[PDB]
Amino acid sequence: DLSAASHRIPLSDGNSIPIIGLGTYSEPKSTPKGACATSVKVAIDTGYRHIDGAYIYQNEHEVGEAIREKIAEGKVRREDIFYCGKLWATNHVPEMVRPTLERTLRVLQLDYVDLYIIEVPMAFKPGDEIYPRDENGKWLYHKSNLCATWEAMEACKDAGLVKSLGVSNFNRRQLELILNKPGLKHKPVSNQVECHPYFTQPKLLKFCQQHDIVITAYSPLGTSRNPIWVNVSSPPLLKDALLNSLGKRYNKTAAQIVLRFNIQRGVVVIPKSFNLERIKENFQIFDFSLTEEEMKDIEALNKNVRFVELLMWRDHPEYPFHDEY
Ligand SMILES: NC(=O)C1=CN([C@@H]2O[C@H](COP(=O)(O)OP(=O)(O)OC[C@H]3O[C@@H](n4cnc5c(N)ncnc54)[C@H](OP(=O)(O)O)[C@@H]3O)[C@@H](O)[C@H]2O)C=CC1
Repeated sequence: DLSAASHRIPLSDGNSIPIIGLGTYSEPKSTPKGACATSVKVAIDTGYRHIDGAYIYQNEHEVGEAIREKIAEGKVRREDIFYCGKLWATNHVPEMVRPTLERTLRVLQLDYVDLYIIEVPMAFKPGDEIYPRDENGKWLYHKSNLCATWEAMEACKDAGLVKSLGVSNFNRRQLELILNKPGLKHKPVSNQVECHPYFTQPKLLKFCQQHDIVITAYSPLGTSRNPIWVNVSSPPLLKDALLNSLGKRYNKTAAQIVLRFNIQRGVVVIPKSFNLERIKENFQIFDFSLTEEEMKDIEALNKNVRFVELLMWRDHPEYPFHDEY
């Protein structure tokens, strides 16, 4: 039940997802071209069979290059690889959903994506511009209609362009809007949100479990802590005293402890690293386990403080972080 060779958990639609994957976000201005492609190939050699990306990260093509090359080499087959892509805020308009996915398919040079999700529940003004703002720097929004957007997504699955459908950054109310939708064809199988020892998501996780929705934890190591956008007010997760002390009990790092914590609770983790050594390190989480006591010690570290607040959009009608969960 969870080994390096076998670690996929069931999704409610019949498919499965590798409990750990490689995250690929990285600040453009300072990330050398090819770093992503090289990192993805290293991840595959190491044992990863899940990659998390997004067209807006500006390196989706590099993910395709690495996946296609590893298939060409015969290291893996397409069906062995699980790739997750995301529909951005500026693409919520129903008629723009399929064209957006197809563009990503051209970028990857693949026939389908294993998981496609609505990146944020907030709709932004349609266009090529990813971060639309008017002359006065004010954010250009659009009226959201999550049920209409979801229907367009379902049609994408019916056409064979994506295996499983999901969401990201959705709160309880937003999930329920979809779940109780009349004529619902494909239930969301996953909700990707921030999750780690400082923000354990106890109520949302419990809610998702009740509806057989699997949570994928983004920023599982606590983010890169880039001041430009990260809530630096909260202390660096990997420097946590207890996590480090627990690490010495099994000769593992804090990073390895936090990753084991979530996977052991049935939570998918997608740590990002473009460093040869760290990529390998993050994968060594199947040769040990945390005791029931230790899981409770780690859970008690919950501060209910997000490292990713997205405050610039707190004025959007569908901003997901006002509600308790
Ligand atoms: N849908 C959404 O709204 C969002 C989705 N995401 C997704 O979730 C993924 C989660 O990763 P992310 O948010 O970037 O942050 P993470 O918490 O995964 O990692 C942040 C930093 O950790 C470092 N790191 C990795 N391994 C180790 C280690 N063993 N020891 C010390 N430092 C380490 C990396 O540096 P280095 O590369 O030098 O190793 C990196 O800069 C993303 O890459 C993205 O795919 C992220 C935010 C939002």
